[PDB]
Amino acid sequence: MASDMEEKFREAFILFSSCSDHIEMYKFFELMNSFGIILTNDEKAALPNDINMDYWLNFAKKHYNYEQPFKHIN
Repeated sequence: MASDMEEKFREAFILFSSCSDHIEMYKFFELMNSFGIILTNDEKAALPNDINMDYWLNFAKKHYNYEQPFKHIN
């Protein structure tokens, strides 16, 4: 379920941010490739300059892991 998956996102978030509920923007993209979530140019332009746990969870809800299963040659 989403909440159970949310727990994993939260734990990873804390690992990357090391502390607080906010993640550095440079440390943010590496957080997502770890789950297989890719950020498009349009989305990067749309994300708030300060990202917290909730935004990560929700953004992760949206991508989940179905962007393109077995995405090859890219």
